[PDB]
Amino acid sequence: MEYTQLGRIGLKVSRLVLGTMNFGPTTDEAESHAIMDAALDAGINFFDTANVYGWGENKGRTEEILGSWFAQGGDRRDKVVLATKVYGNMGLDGPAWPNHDKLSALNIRRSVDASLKRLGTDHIDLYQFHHVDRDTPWDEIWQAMDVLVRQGKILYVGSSNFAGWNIAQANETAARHGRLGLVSEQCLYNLCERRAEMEVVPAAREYGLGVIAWSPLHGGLLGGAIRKKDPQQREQIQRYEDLLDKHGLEPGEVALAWLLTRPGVTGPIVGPRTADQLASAVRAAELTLTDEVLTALDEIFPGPGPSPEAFAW
Amino acid sequence: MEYTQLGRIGLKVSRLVLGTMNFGPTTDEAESHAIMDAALDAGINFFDTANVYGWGENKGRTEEILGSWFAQGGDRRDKVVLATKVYGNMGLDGPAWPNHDKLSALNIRRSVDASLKRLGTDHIDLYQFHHVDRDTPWDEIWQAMDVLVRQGKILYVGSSNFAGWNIAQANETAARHGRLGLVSEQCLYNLCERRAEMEVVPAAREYGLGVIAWSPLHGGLLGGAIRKEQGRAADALKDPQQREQIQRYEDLLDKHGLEPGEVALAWLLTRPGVTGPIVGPRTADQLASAVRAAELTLTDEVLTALDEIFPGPGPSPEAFAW
Amino acid sequence: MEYTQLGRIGLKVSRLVLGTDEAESHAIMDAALDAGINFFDTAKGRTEEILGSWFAQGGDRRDKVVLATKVYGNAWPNHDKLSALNIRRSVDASLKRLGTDHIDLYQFHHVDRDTPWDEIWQAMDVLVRQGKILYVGSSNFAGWNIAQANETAARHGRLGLVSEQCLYNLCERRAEMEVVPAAREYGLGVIAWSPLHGGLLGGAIRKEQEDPQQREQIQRYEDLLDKHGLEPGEVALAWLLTRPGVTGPIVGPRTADQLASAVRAAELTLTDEVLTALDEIFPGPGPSPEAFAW
Amino acid sequence: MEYTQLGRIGLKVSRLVLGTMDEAESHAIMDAALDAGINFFDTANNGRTEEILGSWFAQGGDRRDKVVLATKVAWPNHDKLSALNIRRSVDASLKRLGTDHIDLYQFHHVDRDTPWDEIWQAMDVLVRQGKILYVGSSNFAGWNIAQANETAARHGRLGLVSEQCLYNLCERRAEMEVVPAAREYGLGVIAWSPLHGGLLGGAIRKEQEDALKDPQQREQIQRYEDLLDKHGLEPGEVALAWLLTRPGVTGPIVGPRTADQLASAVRAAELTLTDEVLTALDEIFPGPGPSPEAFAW
Amino acid sequence: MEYTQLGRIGLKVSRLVLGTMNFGPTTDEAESHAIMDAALDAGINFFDTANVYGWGENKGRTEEILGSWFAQGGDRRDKVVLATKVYGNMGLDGPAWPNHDKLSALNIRRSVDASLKRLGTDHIDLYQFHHVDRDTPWDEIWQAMDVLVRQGKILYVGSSNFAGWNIAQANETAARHGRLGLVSEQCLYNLCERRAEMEVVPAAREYGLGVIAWSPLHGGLLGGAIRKEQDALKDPQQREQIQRYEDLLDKHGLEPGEVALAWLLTRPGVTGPIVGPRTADQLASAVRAAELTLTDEVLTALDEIFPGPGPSPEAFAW
Amino acid sequence: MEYTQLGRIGLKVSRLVLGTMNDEAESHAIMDAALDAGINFFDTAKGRTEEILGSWFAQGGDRRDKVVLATKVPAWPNHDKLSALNIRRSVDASLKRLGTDHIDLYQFHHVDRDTPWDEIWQAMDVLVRQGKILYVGSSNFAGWNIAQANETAARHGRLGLVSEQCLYNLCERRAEMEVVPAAREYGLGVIAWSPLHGGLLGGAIRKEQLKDPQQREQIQRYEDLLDKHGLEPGEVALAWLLTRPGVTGPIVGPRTADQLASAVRAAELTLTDEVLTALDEIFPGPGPSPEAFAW
Repeated sequence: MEYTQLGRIGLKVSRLVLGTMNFGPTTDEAESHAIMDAALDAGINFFDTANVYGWGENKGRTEEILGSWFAQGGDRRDKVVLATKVYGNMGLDGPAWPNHDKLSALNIRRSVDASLKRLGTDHIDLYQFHHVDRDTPWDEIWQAMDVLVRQGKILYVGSSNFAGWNIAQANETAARHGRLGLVSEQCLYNLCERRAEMEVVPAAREYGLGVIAWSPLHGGLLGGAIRKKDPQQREQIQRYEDLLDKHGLEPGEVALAWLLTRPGVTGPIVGPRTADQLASAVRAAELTLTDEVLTALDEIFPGPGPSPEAFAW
Repeated sequence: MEYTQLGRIGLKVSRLVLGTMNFGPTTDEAESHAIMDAALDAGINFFDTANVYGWGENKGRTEEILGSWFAQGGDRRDKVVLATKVYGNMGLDGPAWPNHDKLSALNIRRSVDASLKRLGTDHIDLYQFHHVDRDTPWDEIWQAMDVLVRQGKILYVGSSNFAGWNIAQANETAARHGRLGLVSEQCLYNLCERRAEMEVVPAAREYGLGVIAWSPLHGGLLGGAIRKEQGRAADALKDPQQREQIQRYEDLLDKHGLEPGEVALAWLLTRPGVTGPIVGPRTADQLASAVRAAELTLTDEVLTALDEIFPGPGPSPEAFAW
Repeated sequence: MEYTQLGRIGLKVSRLVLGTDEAESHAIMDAALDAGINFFDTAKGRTEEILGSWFAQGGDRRDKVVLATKVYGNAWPNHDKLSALNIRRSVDASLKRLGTDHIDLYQFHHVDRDTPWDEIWQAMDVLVRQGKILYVGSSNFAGWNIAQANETAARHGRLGLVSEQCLYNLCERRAEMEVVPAAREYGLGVIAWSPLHGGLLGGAIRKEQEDPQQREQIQRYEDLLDKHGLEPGEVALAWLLTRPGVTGPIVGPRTADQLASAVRAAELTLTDEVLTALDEIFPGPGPSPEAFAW
Repeated sequence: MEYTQLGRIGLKVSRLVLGTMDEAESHAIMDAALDAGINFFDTANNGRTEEILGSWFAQGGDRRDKVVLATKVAWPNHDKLSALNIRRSVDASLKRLGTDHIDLYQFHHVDRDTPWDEIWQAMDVLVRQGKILYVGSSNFAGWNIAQANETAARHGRLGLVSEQCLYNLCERRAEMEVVPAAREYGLGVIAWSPLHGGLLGGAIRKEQEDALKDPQQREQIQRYEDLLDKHGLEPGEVALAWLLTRPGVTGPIVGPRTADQLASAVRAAELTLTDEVLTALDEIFPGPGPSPEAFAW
Repeated sequence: MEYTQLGRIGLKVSRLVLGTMNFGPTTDEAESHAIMDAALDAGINFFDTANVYGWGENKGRTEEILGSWFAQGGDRRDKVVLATKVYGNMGLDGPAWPNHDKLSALNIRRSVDASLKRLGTDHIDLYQFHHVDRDTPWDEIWQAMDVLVRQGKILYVGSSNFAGWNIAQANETAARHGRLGLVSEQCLYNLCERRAEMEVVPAAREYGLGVIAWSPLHGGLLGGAIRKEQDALKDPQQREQIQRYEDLLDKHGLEPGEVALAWLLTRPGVTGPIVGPRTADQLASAVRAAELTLTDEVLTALDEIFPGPGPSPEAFAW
Repeated sequence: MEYTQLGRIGLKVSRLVLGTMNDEAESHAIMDAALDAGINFFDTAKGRTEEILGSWFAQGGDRRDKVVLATKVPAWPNHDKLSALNIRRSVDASLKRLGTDHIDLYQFHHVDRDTPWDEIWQAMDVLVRQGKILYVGSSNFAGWNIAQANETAARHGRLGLVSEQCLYNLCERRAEMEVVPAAREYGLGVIAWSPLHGGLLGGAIRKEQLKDPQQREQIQRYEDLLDKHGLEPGEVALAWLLTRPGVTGPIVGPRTADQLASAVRAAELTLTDEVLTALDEIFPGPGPSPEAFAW
């Protein structure tokens, strides 16, 4: 397993982030404990979860499945860099009670409390904003986070679904008064959706943020998903699959291996449903995509490159 | 129910703010609870109380009623933006013991823990200064609030009855060292009394404060007092000059099919920078009359007619100079 | 002549501010100097060229006076108000006319809510560093504009406003709400503009030897000052000199009697009795919030 | 003529920006733009355009005093944004403009090799000598605007006041992060190439009466020209009127070289596109909205 | 009973600060409680003490007598501004074990918890430095005090026996990083010893500190010394100062201990003196001296018998 | 000639400071010899006393380049005190009398309790950045004035005061209380004015052929002790100061090559433990506050 610094900070993480999305809704508590044990022994120390994981009326179940994983002992909690999220509605799906979503100091305080409880731990290592909230200013947001830091309840703060200028505003506001700003951005990034390259990824590079990609198979589309509706992308997908057949490669492992070559990308979040899915993703980290394959991938999946070159000059 | 951000911050608050002066004094515990449950049903999520509410030897009784209300479970605490106040003398009425009123770090420490205890909750959402205190400098005041914030005892800090320059000084002072400044001002603002427009409301609008209007009926003087003539407003109607003012107001509203109470709240909702009035329902029926006042549309003829009965100074320096 | 520090700063000034054809202002300025009045204020260019013709007569004139002037406007874009663009041209045309290489107190004519304080202070600091300006003052501001302005300046070490020039007299006391308390908190001198309320306080009912509720105000005023032997224009000036935070009033005498009239007013000491009487004819609003709530 | 504040600052500009492309013709239009009330002058749609301005000022009549004058900044350090290239750039520019100060001194493009403490040193020196009042950007990313004004404000300096970006109906990707960042920081937004190089200027009816060889683009402009053929509007005016409806857009750069092109842009400033027309224009030329919703959620 | 803002801050205190150094050593616990109820009853809320008061093997005792006074209930703790101190050795007298005196953050941490436990209360209102420590820098000091502040264990920080430049340096350091600085200086200042007027009181006044004057009778020297003859100062320079003091006050029919207290109350910048009653009669004597009015004629006399130096540099150049 | 850094800063000055005399020609000759003895620190403790240095600089010979030039700032309002108005007018008048485009050490004459430090530092910062002055000093400050001034300068990044010129001699030592301790804390040089107390230390009684009630007795013990030791009164008054912690050195105003030569002999004279013990006996100090008046 390959390691790297989470951007600029002293945290050392695995280049695969174990996504726990399915633990609860699609994969059961027992086998999820098995999948997390497999990850640990394969060298993966960076686990990503979210309060809202569990879904519907079980929003929260994933944070409990990790909580009961830690409760078995074995230095499991001590070994894991535990990240979870705040922003999402923890009420019944739909228009939330005011202040029970977004990033007010109010929702941050009540969300961290609920998440620490389900997780059976006194601290989160990486507490990420699940989305930008344009109505909450950064002096408020950093007040909330800093309180959780001073009480030892969180260590680092990360972002997800931010614009590049949010990363800059956040970390300049925090640096002004002596606070560690964002250390990571969790952005949507894969071969089919590459527009985080325009501003999101260069911003995070300028300010020293880790970059972790979610939907790294783009909802499974890059996962060999023709094998038994718009024709254009169907064709993009068909040629991606033909190209990999000529080269003897699995579509799943290339989507992941390809993110692992992009500049500034710490690693994708892999969401395995079985252990064979974890295993398969671990081999993607040993895969070395040639310059022949990389070149012909960028032909089928063109990127925009940075702004303002993307759209102007 | 209309929602709005409370000034610049991430807090979303209903544009009606449930005041709680009456709970204890004029409404007993049981009915107070029933009205609060009704506010949540009507979407009001923003509750305003104060330590001194409760009167005389019974000051703090209002907070205890919200506390027993929270104790029934049901996400009552988790659902409401809880706001209360510090400044007031909680001793027997009259000249307070030194440091038992106003905004020293001493009074702030003692007031907050007694409020938290009476409210039976581990945090206040909006901790408001009840009045400007000119003897306490802002590095002391922000020291006191910042301790409360870092301990998780309070979230947001508001002012009530401040001057314009007090809001500015407070929030520049906070900003220098990275503190969230005041998030809201609670000013006396209604039709008959519009001098908050001179400097208070412009300052709060510059510094990104919500504006919460208290005494929105002017002591009931706008709630149809003269037709109910079939404390402040009592001997204020014994002004010949002034009782024609409230006369033209009640005559106008009769022509237009409108209720004097509801138009006082609805008007405040048209003023620029006003988050919403504080309503003081003593029954669920008067709550329900306030909720209708938040959905009324005040047409341009009415507002024209209102502004000429109730003249406003507008902002300084233009209000006394040019 | 009574002198005072201009608010918090080290600048000492007389408590009359000498305000506002050519040669009959030159003689009145020289005797204002003889009276000990060093605070000269241009409160549009002939007056500045006229003060400019004064300094060019040698003899310690630019070295003895505190020189104050204002920005222009009350138009073409950026030719009024307080942008860096107008500040720059306003000051450079003011230095031309005044015939001097620096202005002592450079004032804003009025509040410009569309121009941010980081812009304004940049433009003043360029002038302070080039020796073109020493001190900045405000005119017709709200109390919260003073706070915001001096707080903004102090963040980066600049000296903020040292003075606010507002409308303030017995007929109009509404600067006591917030303007003057802000000025007092931040240590600005308060300069009373129109101390006689356009001469309304200077004995106007009598000069009819030549609104019904507002002339009864002035009637009770003069009738009061008849029975106490006092001169009306002088009391209006002496009444401002007793208000806390007031540095002094702008006066522009052109005779030698009005100069002596104004000097007497700055020496006149009003008995407590008359102060009480004037208070009931011309009530004051108090500072906010107490003025309109509690 | 509609005026407005240039972002957060107290400078008032007309919503038409007078940009560029012999001197007599230039002078007359500049005199006529001033007659129409245009005060915002810029030397870009950076040689000879500057001296045509310097000799226009040389005619007196308060010309210099009436315009907000904006200009902008390969052997090493003869391009890009080192303090070295800025120092030589502005002095050359000052001499060619025949004036002792530029009102709005803009970067031509972001320089990712130059840090902002060096850029703001160089800008601040010029500020304190009085050579320069305001600073603005061209062709930045959203995240360069934030990094810039954040670094300026740490020490009291005025940040960027404007950003000149490629914005028109056909190319709307500045809406993702560029324009969002400038509204947050209070920068005027100056839309460069508001017709997309004439592509929006009735280019198909002028082909009878370069990007046109692509059928997908060709149909897009055909729908555009048909819609205004039914609505009574001139296409070159719509393209500017549309931009004037976008939040944070100060105005477009217009380069009229004749009175007839001038009355055409003034008229553009005064149109009111109906909600029907805006709705149709948005189905023809869709925008991406802001990040991250543009590509995630 | 007159009240005043403590310097520039919001805290209101009595112009008499109740000295407690006699509570325990000389006056007993039961009678120290009675003196303290009478001080409440007389309007005094400013109680001053120190961890050391008690002396010798009994250092800490005074703090305990306030604790058991607070444990009587009756809103005694809630009515009182509690001031204690840190600097003095709390262990066996003499050379202190290293860091068991002075103002390292290590000594600060251990002194506040031991004073909190003796005082029977979770917070001190005014934590004072008992003396300047030139060896501890102010980033160290304000760190330790700020920790106490943010834990809610202390409200205000004050000094005692500083120079003027120590006050300046501390309050400027605290302000850089937003912290409320010194709120009070407790200096030695009476008729015999006026040299605090040179720099201590001007600096204190510049920075908005209350000035609390300790040893206001100069160890009894101003407490009717010779008439009571029925420190040493058998030096004849001081007994003429003091003879002409007592005979002037007997020409005018006045109490020596009362004038010493009434005098300090007229000095500009002085919040008030610390009065140290041993009995409740001595408490009522001090209360009287606080509504005493000394004529502008007597003050001339005292000033030519106890000449002040005034402010530096004027005090020794021009 | 012994040198020393002026307090905390990189300026290296001679331990003797050439003070103000009172003839152009005769002042010029002292100054040229002062240069030859290695004294580089010139101060003007203003009218003719400044234009004489100016005629001196105009002779050339690297006289301005070798010299660290120091100078200072009822009256008409704002024609004394330290208002920004008066500083800009004083420095203009000084720069022109002095026939030079910069002052090295611009010093305040006296504390002014009515001008704030953000006003003063505004004025001094203007001159620094125009190259008109380099270093700021103070004279006749209290200790807390030094502390306040330099804390205010450091907030927004200015060099603070670099030196304090205080009254400090054997007879008057109350600057050891707070002013010299403050200057020592903030890294200022301490420049001693009136090192002989108006001449009282350079042999007042052995030249009788101001001050004489109580003070005569101690001046006799002084002169007697120095007779019995073979030391000169003036030279010792100056040499004593050079042993005092934080003291850069004393202002000397020699009006004759001899006096300059005597001042120089004072700077390399080494007082013994016994003389030092005896002088403190005759002229006690109060030590630092608070110990001086408390404990």
